[PDB]
Amino acid sequence: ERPTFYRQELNKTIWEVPERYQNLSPVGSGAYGSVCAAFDTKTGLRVAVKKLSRPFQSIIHAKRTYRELRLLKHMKHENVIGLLDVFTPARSLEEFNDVYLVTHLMGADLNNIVKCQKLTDDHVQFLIYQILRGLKYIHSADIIHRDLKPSNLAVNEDCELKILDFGLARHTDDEMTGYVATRWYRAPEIMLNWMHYNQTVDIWSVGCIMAELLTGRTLFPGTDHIDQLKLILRLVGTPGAELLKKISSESARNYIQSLTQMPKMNFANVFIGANPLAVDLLEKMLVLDSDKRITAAQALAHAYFAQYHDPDDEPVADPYDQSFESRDLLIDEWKSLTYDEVISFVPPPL
Ligand SMILES: NC1=Nc2nc3cc4c(cc3n2[C@H](c2ccc(OCc3cn5ccccc5n3)cc2)N1)OCCCO4
Repeated sequence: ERPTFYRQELNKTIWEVPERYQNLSPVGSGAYGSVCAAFDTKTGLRVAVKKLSRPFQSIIHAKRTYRELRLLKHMKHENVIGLLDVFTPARSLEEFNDVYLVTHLMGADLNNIVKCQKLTDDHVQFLIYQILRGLKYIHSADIIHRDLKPSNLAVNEDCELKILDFGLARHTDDEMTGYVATRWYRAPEIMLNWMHYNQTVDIWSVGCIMAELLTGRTLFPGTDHIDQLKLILRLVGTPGAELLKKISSESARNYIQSLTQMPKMNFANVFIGANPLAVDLLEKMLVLDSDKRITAAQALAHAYFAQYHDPDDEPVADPYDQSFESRDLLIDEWKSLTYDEVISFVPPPL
Protein backbone atom coordinates (compact mmCIF):
# COMPACT_ATOMS: atom_id res chain seq x y z
CA GLU A 1 0.00 0.00 0.00
CA ARG A 2 1.21 3.46 -0.93
CA PRO A 3 2.25 5.50 2.10
CA THR A 4 1.04 9.05 2.47
CA PHE A 5 3.52 11.64 1.17
CA TYR A 6 3.96 15.25 2.29
CA ARG A 7 5.72 18.18 0.60
CA GLN A 8 8.44 20.61 1.66
CA GLU A 9 10.63 23.31 0.07
CA LEU A 10 14.04 22.58 1.66
CA ASN A 11 16.98 23.28 -0.74
CA LYS A 12 15.71 25.14 -3.76
CA THR A 13 13.49 22.22 -4.82
CA ILE A 14 10.27 20.60 -3.65
CA TRP A 15 10.70 17.41 -1.61
CA GLU A 16 7.86 14.86 -1.51
CA VAL A 17 8.51 12.01 0.94
CA PRO A 18 6.57 9.42 2.96
CA GLU A 19 5.48 10.64 6.39
CA ARG A 20 7.80 8.11 8.05
CA TYR A 21 10.70 10.44 7.21
CA GLN A 22 10.80 13.45 9.54
CA ASN A 23 13.03 16.45 10.35
CA LEU A 24 14.57 16.86 6.91
CA SER A 25 17.61 19.15 6.99
CA PRO A 26 19.77 19.77 3.89
CA VAL A 27 23.38 18.64 4.12
CA GLY A 28 24.72 18.67 0.57
CA SER A 29 23.88 19.46 -3.01
CA GLY A 30 25.54 18.98 -6.36
CA ALA A 31 24.92 18.22 -10.01
CA TYR A 32 24.03 14.60 -9.13
CA GLY A 33 21.26 15.49 -6.68
CA SER A 34 20.43 17.11 -3.37
CA VAL A 35 20.81 15.32 -0.03
CA CYS A 36 18.90 15.76 3.24
CA ALA A 37 19.38 14.23 6.65
CA ALA A 38 16.23 12.80 8.21
CA PHE A 39 14.96 10.57 10.97
CA ASP A 40 13.17 7.42 9.82
CA THR A 41 10.49 7.01 12.45
CA LYS A 42 9.67 3.52 11.24
CA THR A 43 13.18 2.11 11.90
CA GLY A 44 14.72 4.55 14.39
CA LEU A 45 17.60 5.29 12.01
CA ARG A 46 19.17 8.57 11.01
CA VAL A 47 19.15 8.41 7.23
CA ALA A 48 20.41 10.26 4.18
CA VAL A 49 17.68 10.95 1.59
CA LYS A 50 19.05 11.75 -1.86
CA LYS A 51 16.76 13.24 -4.51
CA LEU A 52 18.25 12.59 -7.93
CA SER A 53 18.63 15.65 -10.13
CA ARG A 54 17.21 15.23 -13.64
CA PRO A 55 17.35 11.40 -13.47
CA PHE A 56 16.08 10.91 -17.04
CA GLN A 57 17.18 14.03 -18.92
CA SER A 58 19.26 12.06 -21.47
CA ILE A 59 20.08 8.49 -22.43
CA ILE A 60 23.38 8.72 -20.56
CA HIS A 61 21.59 10.12 -17.49
CA ALA A 62 18.79 7.54 -17.68
CA LYS A 63 21.25 4.64 -17.87
CA ARG A 64 23.33 6.02 -14.98
CA THR A 65 20.20 6.26 -12.83
CA TYR A 66 19.39 2.63 -13.61
CA ARG A 67 23.00 1.61 -12.97
CA GLU A 68 23.06 3.30 -9.54
CA LEU A 69 19.77 1.72 -8.44
CA ARG A 70 20.84 -1.75 -9.63
CA LEU A 71 24.14 -1.43 -7.76
CA LEU A 72 22.66 -0.17 -4.48
CA LYS A 73 19.92 -2.80 -4.54
CA HIS A 74 22.52 -5.56 -4.83
CA MET A 75 25.00 -4.52 -2.12
CA LYS A 76 24.28 -6.52 1.08
CA HIS A 77 27.48 -6.57 3.18
CA GLU A 78 28.56 -5.15 6.55
CA ASN A 79 31.40 -3.14 4.96
CA VAL A 80 29.47 -1.71 1.98
CA ILE A 81 26.70 0.87 1.99
CA GLY A 82 23.35 -0.69 1.13
CA LEU A 83 19.93 0.64 0.18
CA LEU A 84 17.47 1.20 3.04
CA ASP A 85 14.62 2.47 0.82
CA VAL A 86 13.83 3.86 -2.60
CA PHE A 87 10.61 5.63 -3.44
CA THR A 88 8.82 7.89 -5.91
CA PRO A 89 5.68 9.99 -5.34
CA ALA A 90 4.45 8.99 -8.80
CA ARG A 91 1.50 6.60 -8.88
CA SER A 92 2.19 5.20 -12.37
CA LEU A 93 4.97 4.95 -14.94
CA GLU A 94 3.34 7.80 -16.91
CA GLU A 95 3.87 10.27 -14.05
CA PHE A 96 7.27 8.84 -13.00
CA ASN A 97 9.87 11.63 -12.90
CA ASP A 98 11.58 11.62 -9.49
CA VAL A 99 13.73 9.09 -7.63
CA TYR A 100 14.70 9.20 -3.96
CA LEU A 101 17.33 6.92 -2.38
CA VAL A 102 17.58 6.33 1.38
CA THR A 103 20.81 5.15 3.04
CA HIS A 104 22.34 5.13 6.49
CA LEU A 105 23.38 8.62 7.58
CA MET A 106 27.14 8.44 7.63
CA GLY A 107 29.08 10.79 9.87
CA ALA A 108 32.86 10.81 9.75
CA ASP A 109 34.99 9.54 6.89
CA LEU A 110 38.57 8.31 6.84
CA ASN A 111 39.69 11.92 6.28
CA ASN A 112 38.22 12.94 9.66
CA ILE A 113 40.50 10.29 11.22
CA VAL A 114 43.88 10.49 9.46
CA LYS A 115 44.76 14.04 10.56
CA CYS A 116 43.80 13.94 14.24
CA GLN A 117 44.81 10.55 15.65
CA LYS A 118 48.24 9.02 15.23
CA LEU A 119 46.36 5.73 14.65
CA THR A 120 47.94 2.66 16.18
CA ASP A 121 49.09 -0.18 13.95
CA ASP A 122 46.15 -2.15 15.38
CA HIS A 123 43.74 0.52 14.13
CA VAL A 124 45.38 0.45 10.70
CA GLN A 125 45.08 -3.36 10.62
CA PHE A 126 41.36 -3.23 11.42
CA LEU A 127 40.54 -0.41 9.02
CA ILE A 128 42.37 -1.95 6.06
CA TYR A 129 40.98 -5.40 6.92
CA GLN A 130 37.45 -4.05 6.59
CA ILE A 131 38.16 -2.31 3.27
CA LEU A 132 39.54 -5.60 1.94
CA ARG A 133 36.59 -7.56 3.36
CA GLY A 134 34.18 -5.25 1.54
CA LEU A 135 36.34 -5.36 -1.59
CA LYS A 136 36.41 -9.16 -1.66
CA TYR A 137 32.60 -9.02 -1.69
CA ILE A 138 32.40 -6.28 -4.35
CA HIS A 139 34.95 -8.00 -6.62
CA SER A 140 33.23 -11.40 -6.34
CA ALA A 141 30.30 -9.82 -8.21
CA ASP A 142 32.66 -8.43 -10.90
CA ILE A 143 32.00 -4.90 -9.62
CA ILE A 144 34.94 -2.47 -9.64
CA HIS A 145 34.64 0.53 -7.36
CA ARG A 146 37.05 2.65 -9.45
CA ASP A 147 37.12 5.62 -7.07
CA LEU A 148 38.31 4.43 -3.68
CA LYS A 149 39.73 7.21 -1.52
CA PRO A 150 39.43 8.28 2.13
CA SER A 151 36.36 10.45 1.51
CA ASN A 152 34.49 7.38 0.22
CA LEU A 153 35.06 5.43 3.45
CA ALA A 154 32.72 6.02 6.40
CA VAL A 155 34.04 5.16 9.87
CA ASN A 156 31.93 5.28 13.02
CA GLU A 157 33.20 5.95 16.52
CA ASP A 158 33.98 2.23 16.91
CA CYS A 159 36.30 2.24 13.82
CA GLU A 160 33.67 0.24 11.94
CA LEU A 161 33.97 1.05 8.23
CA LYS A 162 31.73 1.07 5.14
CA ILE A 163 32.63 1.63 1.47
CA LEU A 164 30.55 4.45 -0.09
CA ASP A 165 29.90 6.20 -3.42
CA PHE A 166 31.00 3.78 -6.15
CA GLY A 167 32.59 5.09 -9.32
CA LEU A 168 29.51 5.22 -11.51
CA ALA A 169 31.47 6.92 -14.33
CA ARG A 170 31.73 10.69 -14.04
CA HIS A 171 34.71 12.69 -12.69
CA THR A 172 35.14 15.20 -15.52
CA ASP A 173 38.62 15.84 -16.88
CA ASP A 174 38.71 19.22 -15.14
CA GLU A 175 37.92 17.63 -11.75
CA MET A 176 40.96 15.38 -12.22
CA THR A 177 43.39 18.21 -13.12
CA GLY A 178 46.12 19.50 -10.83
CA TYR A 179 46.91 19.09 -7.12
CA VAL A 180 43.70 17.21 -6.27
CA ALA A 181 42.85 14.24 -4.05
CA THR A 182 40.47 13.14 -6.82
CA ARG A 183 43.53 11.68 -8.60
CA TRP A 184 46.04 10.80 -5.85
CA TYR A 185 44.58 7.32 -5.21
CA ARG A 186 44.11 6.19 -8.83
CA ALA A 187 46.14 3.35 -10.32
CA PRO A 188 48.53 4.61 -13.03
CA GLU A 189 46.93 2.41 -15.71
CA ILE A 190 43.61 4.23 -15.11
CA MET A 191 45.22 7.67 -14.62
CA LEU A 192 46.84 7.56 -18.06
CA ASN A 193 44.53 5.12 -19.93
CA TRP A 194 47.31 2.60 -20.49
CA MET A 195 45.11 -0.43 -20.99
CA HIS A 196 41.82 -2.11 -20.20
CA TYR A 197 41.88 -2.19 -16.41
CA ASN A 198 40.81 -4.89 -13.97
CA GLN A 199 39.54 -4.91 -10.42
CA THR A 200 43.16 -4.64 -9.23
CA VAL A 201 42.84 -0.87 -9.70
CA ASP A 202 41.02 -0.90 -6.36
CA ILE A 203 43.92 -2.68 -4.66
CA TRP A 204 46.26 0.12 -5.77
CA SER A 205 43.95 2.62 -4.06
CA VAL A 206 43.97 0.50 -0.90
CA GLY A 207 47.78 0.61 -0.87
CA CYS A 208 47.70 4.41 -1.16
CA ILE A 209 45.19 4.61 1.69
CA MET A 210 47.17 2.17 3.88
CA ALA A 211 50.35 4.16 3.38
CA GLU A 212 48.59 7.41 4.29
CA LEU A 213 47.13 5.82 7.46
CA LEU A 214 50.65 4.74 8.46
CA THR A 215 52.50 8.00 7.76
CA GLY A 216 49.79 10.64 8.06
CA ARG A 217 50.74 11.89 4.58
CA THR A 218 49.51 11.44 1.01
CA LEU A 219 51.62 8.80 -0.72
CA PHE A 220 51.57 10.29 -4.24
CA PRO A 221 50.47 13.97 -4.00
CA GLY A 222 51.17 14.81 -7.62
CA THR A 223 50.64 18.36 -8.86
CA ASP A 224 49.32 16.89 -12.14
CA HIS A 225 49.16 13.56 -14.00
CA ILE A 226 52.81 13.56 -15.08
CA ASP A 227 54.21 14.74 -11.74
CA GLN A 228 52.18 12.03 -10.04
CA LEU A 229 53.50 9.38 -12.43
CA LYS A 230 57.05 10.49 -11.56
CA LEU A 231 56.32 10.12 -7.84
CA ILE A 232 54.93 6.63 -8.46
CA LEU A 233 57.84 5.40 -10.60
CA ARG A 234 60.38 6.77 -8.14
CA LEU A 235 58.91 4.46 -5.48
CA VAL A 236 58.07 1.33 -7.48
CA GLY A 237 60.63 1.58 -10.30
CA THR A 238 60.19 2.18 -14.00
CA PRO A 239 58.42 -0.57 -16.00
CA GLY A 240 60.28 -3.47 -17.53
CA ALA A 241 59.75 -4.77 -21.06
CA GLU A 242 57.11 -7.26 -19.94
CA LEU A 243 54.81 -4.57 -18.59
CA LEU A 244 55.65 -2.23 -21.49
CA LYS A 245 54.26 -4.85 -23.89
CA LYS A 246 50.90 -4.63 -22.13
CA ILE A 247 50.47 -0.86 -22.59
CA SER A 248 48.26 -0.53 -25.66
CA SER A 249 48.78 3.17 -26.44
CA GLU A 250 51.92 3.35 -28.59
CA SER A 251 52.03 6.99 -27.54
CA ALA A 252 51.84 6.15 -23.82
CA ARG A 253 54.53 3.47 -24.28
CA ASN A 254 56.86 5.84 -26.12
CA TYR A 255 56.54 8.43 -23.34
CA ILE A 256 57.28 5.94 -20.54
CA GLN A 257 60.38 4.89 -22.46
CA SER A 258 61.52 8.52 -22.49
CA LEU A 259 62.13 8.34 -18.73
CA THR A 260 65.46 7.45 -17.13
CA GLN A 261 65.18 4.00 -15.61
CA MET A 262 64.93 3.77 -11.81
CA PRO A 263 64.93 0.74 -9.49
CA LYS A 264 62.25 -0.08 -6.96
CA MET A 265 63.01 1.61 -3.64
CA ASN A 266 63.45 -0.14 -0.27
CA PHE A 267 60.02 0.25 1.36
CA ALA A 268 61.48 -0.34 4.83
CA ASN A 269 63.45 2.88 4.31
CA VAL A 270 60.34 4.73 3.06
CA PHE A 271 57.90 3.60 5.77
CA ILE A 272 60.34 4.09 8.60
CA GLY A 273 59.43 2.17 11.73
CA ALA A 274 56.39 0.46 10.25
CA ASN A 275 55.42 -3.14 11.06
CA PRO A 276 57.50 -5.35 8.73
CA LEU A 277 54.30 -7.19 7.80
CA ALA A 278 52.68 -3.90 6.77
CA VAL A 279 55.70 -3.14 4.56
CA ASP A 280 55.44 -6.58 2.93
CA LEU A 281 51.74 -6.09 2.21
CA LEU A 282 52.41 -2.63 0.75
CA GLU A 283 55.05 -4.12 -1.54
CA LYS A 284 52.43 -6.59 -2.79
CA MET A 285 49.67 -4.06 -3.43
CA LEU A 286 51.79 -1.28 -4.95
CA VAL A 287 52.98 -3.31 -7.96
CA LEU A 288 52.95 -1.48 -11.28
CA ASP A 289 51.84 -4.53 -13.34
CA SER A 290 48.19 -5.07 -12.35
CA ASP A 291 48.44 -8.74 -13.42
CA LYS A 292 50.79 -9.27 -10.46
CA ARG A 293 49.10 -7.21 -7.74
CA ILE A 294 47.66 -9.10 -4.76
CA THR A 295 43.89 -9.59 -4.87
CA ALA A 296 41.51 -8.79 -2.01
CA ALA A 297 40.98 -12.47 -1.22
CA GLN A 298 44.73 -13.11 -1.16
CA ALA A 299 45.36 -10.04 1.00
CA LEU A 300 42.83 -11.13 3.66
CA ALA A 301 45.02 -14.23 4.23
CA HIS A 302 48.22 -12.16 4.72
CA ALA A 303 49.80 -12.46 8.15
CA TYR A 304 49.28 -8.72 8.71
CA PHE A 305 45.58 -9.47 9.39
CA ALA A 306 46.08 -12.62 11.49
CA GLN A 307 44.18 -11.19 14.45
CA TYR A 308 41.06 -10.41 12.33
CA HIS A 309 41.10 -12.95 9.46
CA ASP A 310 38.23 -15.45 9.54
CA PRO A 311 37.71 -17.39 6.29
CA ASP A 312 34.17 -18.34 7.41
CA ASP A 313 33.14 -14.69 7.93
CA GLU A 314 34.39 -13.06 4.69
CA PRO A 315 31.40 -13.64 2.43
CA VAL A 316 31.03 -13.22 -1.32
CA ALA A 317 28.17 -11.64 -3.27
CA ASP A 318 25.22 -13.14 -5.13
CA PRO A 319 25.70 -13.15 -8.92
CA TYR A 320 25.21 -9.68 -10.40
CA ASP A 321 23.85 -9.48 -13.96
CA GLN A 322 25.48 -6.54 -15.75
CA SER A 323 24.37 -7.39 -19.27
CA PHE A 324 22.53 -4.05 -19.37
CA GLU A 325 25.87 -2.27 -19.61
CA SER A 326 26.25 -3.52 -23.23
CA ARG A 327 22.64 -2.57 -24.07
CA ASP A 328 21.53 0.39 -26.13
CA LEU A 329 18.04 1.55 -25.12
CA LEU A 330 15.91 4.69 -25.41
CA ILE A 331 15.32 7.06 -22.48
CA ASP A 332 11.79 5.77 -21.87
CA GLU A 333 13.04 2.17 -21.79
CA TRP A 334 15.74 2.91 -19.19
CA LYS A 335 13.05 4.79 -17.30
CA SER A 336 10.65 1.85 -17.31
CA LEU A 337 13.46 -0.49 -16.22
CA THR A 338 14.21 1.89 -13.36
CA TYR A 339 10.53 2.14 -12.38
CA ASP A 340 10.30 -1.66 -12.23
CA GLU A 341 13.27 -1.75 -9.86
CA VAL A 342 11.71 0.92 -7.62
CA ILE A 343 8.43 -0.90 -7.25
CA SER A 344 10.03 -4.34 -6.68
CA PHE A 345 12.31 -3.09 -3.85
CA VAL A 346 12.07 -5.04 -0.57
CA PRO A 347 13.48 -3.38 2.55
CA PRO A 348 16.27 -5.05 4.52
CA PRO A 349 15.53 -6.54 7.93
CA LEU A 350 16.51 -4.41 10.90
N1 LIG B 1 30.62 11.10 -21.31
C1 LIG B 1 30.91 9.83 -20.64
N2 LIG B 1 29.83 9.04 -20.14
C2 LIG B 1 30.10 7.75 -19.46
N3 LIG B 1 29.18 6.85 -18.91
C3 LIG B 1 29.95 5.72 -18.36
C4 LIG B 1 29.54 4.47 -17.66
C5 LIG B 1 30.54 3.49 -17.24
C6 LIG B 1 31.88 3.81 -17.48
C7 LIG B 1 32.28 5.00 -18.14
C8 LIG B 1 31.30 5.97 -18.59
N4 LIG B 1 31.44 7.27 -19.27
C9 LIG B 1 32.57 8.09 -19.82
C10 LIG B 1 33.87 8.38 -18.86
C11 LIG B 1 34.00 7.90 -17.55
C12 LIG B 1 35.12 8.14 -16.71
C13 LIG B 1 36.24 8.92 -17.10
O1 LIG B 1 37.34 9.12 -16.21
C14 LIG B 1 38.71 8.61 -16.45
C15 LIG B 1 39.63 9.19 -17.70
C16 LIG B 1 39.37 8.93 -19.10
N5 LIG B 1 40.39 9.61 -19.84
C17 LIG B 1 40.65 9.72 -21.26
C18 LIG B 1 41.73 10.46 -21.69
C19 LIG B 1 42.60 11.11 -20.78
C20 LIG B 1 42.36 11.01 -19.41
C21 LIG B 1 41.22 10.24 -18.93
N6 LIG B 1 40.79 10.00 -17.63
C22 LIG B 1 36.13 9.42 -18.41
C23 LIG B 1 35.00 9.17 -19.25
N7 LIG B 1 32.16 9.39 -20.51
O2 LIG B 1 32.87 2.89 -17.03
C24 LIG B 1 32.40 2.12 -15.91
C25 LIG B 1 31.64 2.98 -14.83
C26 LIG B 1 30.19 2.67 -15.07
O3 LIG B 1 30.10 2.36 -16.50
